[PDB]
Amino acid sequence: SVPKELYLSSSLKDLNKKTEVKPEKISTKSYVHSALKIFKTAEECRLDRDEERAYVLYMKYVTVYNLIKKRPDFKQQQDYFHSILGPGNIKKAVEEAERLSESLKLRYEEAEVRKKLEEKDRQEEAQ
Repeated sequence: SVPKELYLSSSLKDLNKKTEVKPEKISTKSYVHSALKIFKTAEECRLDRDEERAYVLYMKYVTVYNLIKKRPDFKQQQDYFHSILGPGNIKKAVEEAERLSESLKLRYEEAEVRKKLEEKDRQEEAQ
């Protein structure tokens, strides 16, 4: 009947900042906030034991950090931004990713050779 109450922004120009897909057109602080949400989720998945999703989330976080860290504003205010992030969560993100990737590497080979062993089982004579 009536449009939902404004909650999300104050201007059209502000809403547009959420429509960008190019890093060039995304503020350091946007990504930092996005990174937080990603990190929260990453943790929840690791504990749930979903290695694929957790891995991706940790990695994406790391990929974001490695993208933004080299910007002038981040450099000057890394104190500040590390506050917004979890200080030394970039550390845990890196370590969880290697932990996970080394797990995944093995499980993906496990699934491959099984798949290959599955077919062989089918592919026999039986007169």
